[PDB]
Amino acid sequence: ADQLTEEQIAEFKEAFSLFDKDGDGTITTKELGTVMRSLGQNPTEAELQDMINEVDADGNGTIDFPEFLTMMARKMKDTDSEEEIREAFRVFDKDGNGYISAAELRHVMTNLGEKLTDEEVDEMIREADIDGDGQVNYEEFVQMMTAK
Ligand SMILES: [Ca+2]
Ligand SMILES: [Ca+2]
Ligand SMILES: [Ca+2]
Ligand SMILES: [Ca+2]
Repeated sequence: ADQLTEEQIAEFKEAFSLFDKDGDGTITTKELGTVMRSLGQNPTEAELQDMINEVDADGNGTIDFPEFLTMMARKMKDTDSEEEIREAFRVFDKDGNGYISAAELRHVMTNLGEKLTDEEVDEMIREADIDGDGQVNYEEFVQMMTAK
């Protein structure tokens, strides 16, 4: 939390929900793998376990919200962060026009079993929509995933 802006924190609150499949309040190594693979990533089992252990501050084997924020902050500094962020953007920009629309955001959420509401989709876009065109372009997506 001490490394992120209030907007990033807001976005990640929703992202935490995407990773928490069963919705038990914590993210497991398995859930992390499934969701990351769905978001254009391809981490090995050892890399997933390291990701968890590195920010699992209370050593309970799972990741809660505060620990998740730490994971996201560190992720933004990965040596291959640019590539990872590009691959994630690709997953959202289904029609490849360079913009993530509300329809495309709803599609990713629904594919991830995440129930949604228009108000929720509007807020997610609003938090990253710098030029205010109602969509999230690559530059805006990168900014949201940039450590400040
Ligand atoms: Ca869970
Ligand atoms: Ca933990
Ligand atoms: Ca698009
Ligand atoms: Ca925009």
